[PDB]
Amino acid sequence: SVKLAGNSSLCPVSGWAIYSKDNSVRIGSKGDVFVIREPFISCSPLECRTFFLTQGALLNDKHSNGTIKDRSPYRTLMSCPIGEVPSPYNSRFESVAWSASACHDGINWLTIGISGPDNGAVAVLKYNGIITDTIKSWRNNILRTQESECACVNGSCFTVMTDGPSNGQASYKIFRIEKGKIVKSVEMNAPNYHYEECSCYPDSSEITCVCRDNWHGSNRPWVSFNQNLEYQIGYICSGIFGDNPRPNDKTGSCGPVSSNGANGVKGFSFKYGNGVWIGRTKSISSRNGFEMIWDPNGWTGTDNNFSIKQDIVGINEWSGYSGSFVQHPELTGLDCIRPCFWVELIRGRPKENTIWTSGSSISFCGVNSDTVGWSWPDGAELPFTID
Amino acid sequence: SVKLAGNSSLCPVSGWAIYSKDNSVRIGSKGDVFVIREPFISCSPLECRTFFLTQGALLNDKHSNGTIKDRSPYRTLMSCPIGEVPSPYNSRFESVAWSASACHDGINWLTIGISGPDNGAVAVLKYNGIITDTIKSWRNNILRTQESECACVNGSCFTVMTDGPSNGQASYKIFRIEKGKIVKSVEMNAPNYHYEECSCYPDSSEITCVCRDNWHGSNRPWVSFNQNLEYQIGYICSGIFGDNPRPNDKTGSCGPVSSNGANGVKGFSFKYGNGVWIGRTKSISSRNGFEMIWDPNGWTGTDNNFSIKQDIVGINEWSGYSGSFVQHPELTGLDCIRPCFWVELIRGRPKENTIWTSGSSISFCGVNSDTVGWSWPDGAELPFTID
Amino acid sequence: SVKLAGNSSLCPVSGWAIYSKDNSVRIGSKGDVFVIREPFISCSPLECRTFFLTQGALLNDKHSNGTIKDRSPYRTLMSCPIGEVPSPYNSRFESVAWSASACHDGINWLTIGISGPDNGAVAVLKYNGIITDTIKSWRNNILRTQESECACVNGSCFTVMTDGPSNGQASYKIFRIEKGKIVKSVEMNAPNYHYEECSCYPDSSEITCVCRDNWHGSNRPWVSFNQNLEYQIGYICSGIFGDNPRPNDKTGSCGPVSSNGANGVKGFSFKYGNGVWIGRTKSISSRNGFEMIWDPNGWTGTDNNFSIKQDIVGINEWSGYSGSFVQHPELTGLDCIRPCFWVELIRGRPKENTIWTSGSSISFCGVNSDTVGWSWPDGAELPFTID
Amino acid sequence: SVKLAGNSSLCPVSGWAIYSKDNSVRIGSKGDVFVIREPFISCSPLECRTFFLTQGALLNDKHSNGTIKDRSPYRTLMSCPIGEVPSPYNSRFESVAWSASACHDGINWLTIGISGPDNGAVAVLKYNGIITDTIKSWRNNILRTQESECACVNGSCFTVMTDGPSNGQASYKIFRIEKGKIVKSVEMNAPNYHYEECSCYPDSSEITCVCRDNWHGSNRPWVSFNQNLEYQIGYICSGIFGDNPRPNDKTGSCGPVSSNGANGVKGFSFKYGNGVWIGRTKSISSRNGFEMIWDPNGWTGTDNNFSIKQDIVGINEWSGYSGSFVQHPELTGLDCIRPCFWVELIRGRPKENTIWTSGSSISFCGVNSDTVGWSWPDGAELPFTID
Ligand SMILES: *[C@@H]1O[C@H](CO)[C@@H](O[C@@H]2O[C@H](CO)[C@@H](O[C@@H]3O[C@H](CO)[C@@H](O)[C@H](O[C@H]4O[C@H](CO)[C@@H](O)[C@H](O)[C@@H]4O)[C@@H]3O)[C@H](O)[C@H]2NC(C)=O)[C@H](O)[C@H]1NC(C)=O
Ligand SMILES: *[C@@H]1O[C@H](CO)[C@@H](O[C@@H]2O[C@H](CO)[C@@H](O[C@@H]3O[C@H](CO)[C@@H](O)[C@H](O[C@H]4O[C@H](CO)[C@@H](O)[C@H](O)[C@@H]4O)[C@@H]3O)[C@H](O)[C@H]2NC(C)=O)[C@H](O)[C@H]1NC(C)=O
Ligand SMILES: *[C@@H]1O[C@H](CO)[C@@H](O[C@@H]2O[C@H](CO)[C@@H](O[C@@H]3O[C@H](CO)[C@@H](O)[C@H](O)[C@@H]3O)[C@H](O)[C@H]2NC(C)=O)[C@H](O)[C@H]1NC(C)=O
Ligand SMILES: *[C@@H]1O[C@H](CO)[C@@H](O[C@@H]2O[C@H](CO)[C@@H](O[C@@H]3O[C@H](CO)[C@@H](O)[C@H](O)[C@@H]3O)[C@H](O)[C@H]2NC(C)=O)[C@H](O)[C@H]1NC(C)=O
Ligand SMILES: *[C@@H]1O[C@H](CO)[C@@H](O[C@@H]2O[C@H](CO)[C@@H](O)[C@H](O)[C@H]2NC(C)=O)[C@H](O)[C@H]1NC(C)=O
Ligand SMILES: *[C@@H]1O[C@H](CO)[C@@H](O[C@@H]2O[C@H](CO)[C@@H](O)[C@H](O)[C@H]2NC(C)=O)[C@H](O)[C@H]1NC(C)=O
Ligand SMILES: *[C@@H]1O[C@H](CO)[C@@H](O[C@@H]2O[C@H](CO)[C@@H](O)[C@H](O)[C@H]2NC(C)=O)[C@H](O)[C@H]1NC(C)=O
Ligand SMILES: *[C@@H]1O[C@H](CO)[C@@H](O[C@@H]2O[C@H](CO)[C@@H](O)[C@H](O)[C@H]2NC(C)=O)[C@H](O)[C@H]1NC(C)=O
Ligand SMILES: CCC(CC)O[C@@H]1C=C(P(=O)(O)OC)C[C@H](N)[C@H]1NC(C)=O
Ligand SMILES: CCC(CC)O[C@@H]1C=C(P(=O)(O)OC)C[C@H](N)[C@H]1NC(C)=O
Ligand SMILES: CCC(CC)O[C@@H]1C=C(P(=O)(O)OC)C[C@H](N)[C@H]1NC(C)=O
Ligand SMILES: CCC(CC)O[C@@H]1C=C(P(=O)(O)OC)C[C@H](N)[C@H]1NC(C)=O
Ligand SMILES: *[C@@H]1O[C@H](CO)[C@@H](O)[C@H](O)[C@H]1NC(C)=O
Ligand SMILES: *[C@@H]1O[C@H](CO)[C@@H](O)[C@H](O)[C@H]1NC(C)=O
Ligand SMILES: *[C@@H]1O[C@H](CO)[C@@H](O)[C@H](O)[C@H]1NC(C)=O
Ligand SMILES: *[C@@H]1O[C@H](CO)[C@@H](O)[C@H](O)[C@H]1NC(C)=O
Ligand SMILES: [Ca+2]
Ligand SMILES: [Ca+2]
Ligand SMILES: [Ca+2]
Ligand SMILES: [Ca+2]
Ligand SMILES: [Ca+2]
Ligand SMILES: [Ca+2]
Ligand SMILES: [Ca+2]
Ligand SMILES: [Ca+2]
Repeated sequence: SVKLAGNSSLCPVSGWAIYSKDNSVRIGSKGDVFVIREPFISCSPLECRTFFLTQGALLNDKHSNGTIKDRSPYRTLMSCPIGEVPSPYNSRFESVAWSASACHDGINWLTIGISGPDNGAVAVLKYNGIITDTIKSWRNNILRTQESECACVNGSCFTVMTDGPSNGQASYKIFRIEKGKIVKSVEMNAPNYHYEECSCYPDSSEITCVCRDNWHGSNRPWVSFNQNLEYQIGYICSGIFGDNPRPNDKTGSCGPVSSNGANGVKGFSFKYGNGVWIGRTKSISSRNGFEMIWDPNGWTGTDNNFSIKQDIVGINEWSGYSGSFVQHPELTGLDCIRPCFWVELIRGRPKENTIWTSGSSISFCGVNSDTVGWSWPDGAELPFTID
Repeated sequence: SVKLAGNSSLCPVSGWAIYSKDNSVRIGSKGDVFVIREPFISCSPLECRTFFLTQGALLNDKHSNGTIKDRSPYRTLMSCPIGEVPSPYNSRFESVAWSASACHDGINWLTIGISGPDNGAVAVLKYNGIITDTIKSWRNNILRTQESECACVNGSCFTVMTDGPSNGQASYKIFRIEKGKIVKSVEMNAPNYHYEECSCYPDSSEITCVCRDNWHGSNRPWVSFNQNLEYQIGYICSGIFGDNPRPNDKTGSCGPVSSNGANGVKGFSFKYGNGVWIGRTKSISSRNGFEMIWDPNGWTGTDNNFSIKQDIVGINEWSGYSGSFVQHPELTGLDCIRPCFWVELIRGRPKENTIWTSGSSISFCGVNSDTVGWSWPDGAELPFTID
Repeated sequence: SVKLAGNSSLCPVSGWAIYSKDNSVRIGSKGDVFVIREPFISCSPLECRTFFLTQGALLNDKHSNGTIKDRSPYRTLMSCPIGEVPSPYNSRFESVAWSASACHDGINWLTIGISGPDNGAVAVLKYNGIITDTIKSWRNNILRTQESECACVNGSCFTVMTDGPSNGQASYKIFRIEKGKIVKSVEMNAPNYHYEECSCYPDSSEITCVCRDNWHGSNRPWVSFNQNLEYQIGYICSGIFGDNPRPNDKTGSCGPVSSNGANGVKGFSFKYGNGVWIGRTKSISSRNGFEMIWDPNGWTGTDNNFSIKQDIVGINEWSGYSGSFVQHPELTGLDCIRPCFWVELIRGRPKENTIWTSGSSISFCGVNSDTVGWSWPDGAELPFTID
Repeated sequence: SVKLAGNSSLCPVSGWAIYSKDNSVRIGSKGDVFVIREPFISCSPLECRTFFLTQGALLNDKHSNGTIKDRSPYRTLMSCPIGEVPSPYNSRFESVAWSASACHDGINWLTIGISGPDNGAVAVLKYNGIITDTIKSWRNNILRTQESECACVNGSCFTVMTDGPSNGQASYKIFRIEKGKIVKSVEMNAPNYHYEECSCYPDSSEITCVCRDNWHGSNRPWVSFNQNLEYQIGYICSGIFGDNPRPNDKTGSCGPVSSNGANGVKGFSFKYGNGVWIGRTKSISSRNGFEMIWDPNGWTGTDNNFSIKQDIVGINEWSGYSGSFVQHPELTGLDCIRPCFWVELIRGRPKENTIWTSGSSISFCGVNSDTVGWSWPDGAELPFTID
């Protein structure tokens, strides 16, 4: 058992090979599958797991009623092996949580689960399943975190939390954590920026996070930092806008793009020099479809030209959240940190006539060998018996 | 593999961070979840488990009928990982039992399961799943035990059993067990005291148990003892009365408080010098709500002043049994024994219009970092289909 | 990993402590539990398992129809941890079989599964899940075996198979097996004897089997032998008759007792010198109830006096097959081979108005500490929804 | 952990002993069992697993509708232990796939899963669950592979893929793979031959594959090759025609037998010098029955004489695909590579009046001890509730 180094660069990639699909909603029409949202993937040196926030209910049961609701005392962070359906019969219990993160440092799992009231929520940190720290709301307004993996470098792991308005200026903090204990934190000095639900990854010993501006940006904000929490901030400049909703692609901005900027969806992007791999919905206005775009000057350049598009989910199918996950050389035997991603395929409310809201998932890993675009949607037939 | 020392002191704590929630009843509306009551938590050096007394039936099935009944030949002691629902598909079989205790000495699990007739019940002791001892009823009147974890120090584990009336003077014995063999027992000389369902924990090489007086006390009795079974006895003095039912808080007594003293609920408290952390229901008359109170002179003082109250379950929600569990330094890496606790959330009979009685659980661990009060109730919608 | 020695004596025992109960039929009213019969228990140096013959169907499903039928191409030998319900989600696949045995030699599991047609059935032997040998029917008339554990001594394991009439003289062979290969066999020269479904155990390096005479005996036949297959044969002499059906107890015989001698039930007994522990039904005529009787001269003496009776299942409850299993000193750390037993609690046809037949189980281990009689019956409420 | 040698010869065998039966369809009438087709078996040095292509749905649920369809984005390659039903609660996720192969080199599992559109499908190769390579369609017409195990020799594993028409000349390639990376491939020069769904096994350091001609052959084509991919090609000469459909047995051909040659079923055969063990359906026109035939000159001789026939599934019962699998000396301790085989028992469409298509399985291993013919069919009663 050895700590992940995290000092190699992100592997450069030409396209995305399909890695998993769980078919959760299809299966849960009969089987005992949790109602879940906010799923994400994270890997140890030996395996990759799907983490998710349950609603303490199963699909096609009456207790799935009203699961559009985000925060309750019933929600729990749990995990299962990647590509398996999240069931009570195969899921590890992690934490009581309505917002979460998790990541493996090479030795043990760090889990962060936030529960409690909106006006004083508390993040519970566990290392190897034992409580190691807590941190309470500092603005008394829905303390919340990534909904995807934290990122680890040489025994220290890193995340971002937000507290404050989801429709205005809020407060954003970066944390360094070692063996589940917070050792350092800093508040980002980011007036006029908005950060939610960061997708953070390690690359050459430093952390890069691509987040969601829910206030006034249809491009994605980013924050990057070293192990000392010395940070930089910006927005992705590309006119290939990354949030949902958004406008049609046009000349972008290196600050927040106000057009269609309110509200958003969790997402991710991978930075390679001045270029970027952008994952986004296909629809500008709704959580439909998914695609990967390689824009070789899109981190810093404002044009709407790009070089590669790969289809992931068709424009007439439901998509949802997405996030980064990485596979370190300790797991793969490669000489670089492999980028992967997942997509949550959200079914039910508000778009469909059900009593419930739940998701399934798909995931892909970056390669330099041949790939293909297609559509790998959820596939369940709604409504269900319970509806 | 090394025996737990049990020689450090209980960690002082300022509040309780949420540790687990299983949502058993909500899930069992559809999933295959045991009807259970008398759950408890206990940990090895490697993991924490939920133990429970099944009724040999599943939720929402006809065999759940009449499960208000306490003792039958179908009841079994089983266990699963903490925070997972108790199912036939994830639960380990421990013993045939309608009353139980269990605890890990650092090397193997000790389980104690009592079955047989009311007039001659027998406790079957297992160490690593192999029968190692038995002990038969000595008063021929429902031999019974903790319904929570036993306590271990340097290779010896300790428990309390009762035999006799539940509504008058009974007989109470303390046992020392090594590798699942009873090596010593003493009968407590406690005229006018009543002991049921003890919550026992180790602290500085000695055992403290806080129990239920079902005869004539609305405060909780205690017994504490060393490894040689040299004991002391008393009642918690605080006017913050700990049992349910009880009177409104007023001046307490260091002997049994007769007002509303008959009947009771299993509970716990943690002694720190002259102070006590009291877990109790919020209602004085019914098993509703739950709260933690820090009363810095409440072990020996009779006033009803306290310093800290932390809400756990709201006053309008069902609660039930509660108990201590500990995490030893061998599990945590700390230099003290960490106090935790669980609460059983009882659903169904007698208070609700069902054919069945079952519970879910929540648990918390003591910390000195920030925490918050809230309500984490059961959340199932009764009655069920079967009712 | 070391071979079981099997050279110590059977531990002497004063009574029987309850060890497991699975509640299979009760649970299977809702859960996904196999229709099974012919269950048995067997242990390795690390764990004990329940083996059983499925009918390739679940309880409360239409495919449970007609499971009174003994032999089909759907029946499989499977196993699960002792006291858990036999489900597709927790059961290991062992062999395709409508008659079986299994036992652990200290290194790996031997399983013997007989399938094929009545006129040419083939026993498939597996060691560690790999086919190691076969043996085909030699009388072309339902080759069949123990339905309980084989017995192992110093790397060799032993069983008995029968081929021929179940209502007349048949042929009975003893086998020595090493690493799943038959190394020696002998045909028992037993004119006028009938052997079915032997319960065999090791004791002081030699094997003792107590079996079922289905032709003309209401006492039980026995065969004993050393590792070279040098055997002796007899019947239990006690007037405490061991088979079901049987007459009322009276003066017995050291040969087959013809009164009520046709038909029978699988059972067991443990020999201690001239004495015997007899497990039997409570009813003389039907598979109802169960009890343990210690008769200190019953192996060789024909009187109907006995010293100890312990109740196991009440006379108004359904019982069924029973069998021996042992726990070797390699598992327990004792200096003797511990006797245990199981009882199959058969529900459904022919006695009850269902489409199906299935069982649950209970088990006990012998001790010298205090025990108690009670009734631990199946407890399911028949008929079921499917009926 | 050591690479399989693969250098011993195939064990000569006189008959087939039954190894497994899962009863998947019978069980899935109630239990949570995947709709599957294209199952196969493959073994490591420690265990044997059943691999299968799920339809992302469970039996007796509405999402099983339309599962006659071969390729969709919901199909996944998963695996479970041999003889267990494929459930979400016991199955390991392997790959997103509508055509597959897998095999263990002695160190880790290689899985090959093909997904994407018909005009540009991509095979994703994983080694120990990590993507290690991809290969894209080279004829843009349903890139596809074995549906049974690949074959490994001294750290290299070997498979065959096809791209092009299923009813005319297509393109066939052989691949050598090391640690999940393609290191060599060659296109077979096989004008007028047709290769689909190869069953490939190792024998004396070389690979023999027996496949399906779906274009114009009712005998089976074969390809054999060394580690350098130097190959030979032919058709099985025996007048005991191996495909389904086929004509009645008559004089065969060493090239494709045109009579009833169009269409086909996946199958296998084992070469021993000039002789062959042929597994085939009993019906010439439909997927019914199964039998093993030993034809001692059938690899190169055109007569329809044979020496041994062993029944496996009766002529009036449904069969389906079949394939080889092997057990290497590293698993068995033998001095030769043991041949086994599986049979898929297909239920539902097109032959039966259901909304769905799924299968169960049986498997057998070759021995030289006594065996017997019988019928071990699927046994489910169709239609189901959902139909
Ligand atoms: C859970 O357990 C409860 C309690 O047993 C059970 O409710 C009971 O159901 C039974 C059957 O419906 C009821 O018993 C009947 O009561 C009526 C009077 O209300 C009697 O007339 C009936 O007797 C007649 O019918 C019998 C059968 O034909 C004859 O044997 C008899 O001589 C009479 O002709 C019968 O006793 C009982 O009233 C209820 N009790 C309640 C609701 O309190 C409940 O159904 C169980 N639920 C499940 C899911 O298992
Ligand atoms: C499995 O899949 C099959 C195939 O889809 C499915 O069977 C089909 O069910 C549908 C719904 O019952 C049927 O479609 C209907 O067909 C009738 C004629 O027979 C039409 O009149 C119907 O159209 C009217 O109703 C619609 C809804 O109100 C309107 O949109 C429409 O304009 C019309 O007013 C409708 O098309 C179809 O006939 C069957 N096909 C069969 C049986 O072959 C089956 O139910 C599925 N089963 C499960 C369990 O999923
Ligand atoms: C990865 O993290 C490890 C921590 O496990 C880093 O190693 C540590 O580096 C620090 C800073 O130089 C060392 O601190 C030193 O402490 C000693 C006394 O204990 C003092 O004499 C020195 O002046 C200094 O302050 C620490 O010893 C060292 N520990 C170990 C176990 O190596 C490591 O440098 C990090 N690697 C990278 C590439 O960032
Ligand atoms: C338990 O079984 C073991 C087998 O693993 C027994 O040990 C074996 O005993 C036999 C018989 O005496 C020995 O056979 C000898 O073979 C050698 C040549 O290999 C020959 O020179 C001798 O004349 C004799 O025939 C065998 O060596 C021996 N093997 C081992 C590994 O010990 C053991 O005796 C059994 N124990 C009991 C208590 O029954
Ligand atoms: C990335 O981190 C690794 C692991 O610490 C570094 O490799 C070690 O470097 C030191 C000093 O050169 C050696 O003593 C160790 O033996 C190396 N370990 C291994 C496993 O190779 C490596 O230098 C770093 N890579 C960079 C900066 O590119
Ligand atoms: C608690 O028990 C521990 C463990 O036995 C004691 O530590 C051991 O005691 C002596 C030192 O006094 C040494 O021989 C051992 O090496 C110690 N073991 C370890 C693991 O440190 C310890 O002294 C006791 N604690 C207190 C507070 O008295
Ligand atoms: C039962 O078998 C055991 C295990 O083989 C015997 O114990 C061994 O005996 C030999 C010869 O005396 C010693 O060399 C070994 O060291 C012993 N092993 C152990 C683990 O003690 C034992 O003698 C036999 N018991 C009898 C006959 O009562
Ligand atoms: C099959 O391969 C095995 C394993 O590599 C060969 O055995 C090895 O080869 C030589 C002996 O000729 C030794 O260097 C190794 O120690 C052998 N290993 C083992 C485990 O025995 C073997 O020669 C080959 N078999 C045949 C039939 O050619
Ligand atoms: C803007 C980010 C936060 C602010 C509280 O809100 C999130 C949005 C979503 P969304 O998918 O956009 O809602 C439809 C669902 C998430 N659980 C919710 N986070 C929590 C903690 O409530
Ligand atoms: C007072 C202590 C004992 C005396 C026998 O009784 C207990 C009380 C309850 P309670 O939750 O208070 O009942 C509603 C449930 C328990 N299983 C029951 N223990 C057994 C062994 O029967
Ligand atoms: C006499 C022993 C044999 C002769 C074939 O028969 C057994 C009897 C019973 P029983 O419980 O008595 O039937 C109600 C069920 C068993 N499976 C059956 N063994 C097989 C292989 O068929
Ligand atoms: C001829 C070989 C291929 C050509 C595409 O077709 C296969 C045939 C069948 P079959 O069982 O014969 O259909 C009833 C089921 C298979 N999944 C299907 N392979 C895929 C990849 O589609
Ligand atoms: C869903 O919840 C609402 C609010 O409690 C309730 O009134 C309604 O009946 C529920 N609907 C279903 C279908 O369960
Ligand atoms: C702990 O137990 C051992 C017996 O194994 C004994 O020797 C030792 O003195 C005990 N230690 C303490 C601190 O009581
Ligand atoms: C049971 O099986 C018989 C014989 O096939 C059949 O005719 C009958 O309808 C079945 N009954 C039920 C309740 O499934
Ligand atoms: C097996 O592979 C190794 C490469 O690791 C090679 O050195 C060796 O010569 C090969 N052995 C045979 C028998 O082909
Ligand atoms: Ca936005
Ligand atoms: Ca650009
Ligand atoms: Ca009281
Ligand atoms: Ca006070
Ligand atoms: Ca008889
Ligand atoms: Ca006698
Ligand atoms: Ca053909
Ligand atoms: Ca021939």
